[PDB]
Amino acid sequence: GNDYEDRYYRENMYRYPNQVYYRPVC
Repeated sequence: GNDYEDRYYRENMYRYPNQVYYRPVC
């Protein structure tokens, strides 16, 4: 719907190989 939710989520790439999260995020 909204490009913020859309981009919110498209940000799921941050959910992907998150630059350190090695995925766990901690």
